Amino acid sequence: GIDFTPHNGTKKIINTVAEVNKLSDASGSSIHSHLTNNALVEIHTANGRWVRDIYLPQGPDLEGKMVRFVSSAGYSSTVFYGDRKVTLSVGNTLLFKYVNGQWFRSGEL
Repeated sequence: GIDFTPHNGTKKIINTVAEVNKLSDASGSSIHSHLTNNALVEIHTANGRWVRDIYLPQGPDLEGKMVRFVSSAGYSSTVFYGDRKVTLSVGNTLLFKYVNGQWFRSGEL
């Protein structure tokens, strides 16, 4: 019964090469930084704008925060979230929310 609605309309879009390139950070540091001032980060991978591995951050200040992925990249990516991982393939959208110290993926159950 998770409510996948952002706290407000502050939304960061990551849709350029330089920003996508930061997403391979094991700590998810750039996503973490963008979530300090935004309720939601939405990442758009595309052809020419892709990385293989993407890590969601952990930490207290992520409470209620959300991350959306939209892939238009032919290459697949792996999104790591806590002890779990999921494949982000071309033409797919993924959505996550952090509740009481854990990421929940929409549609996981």
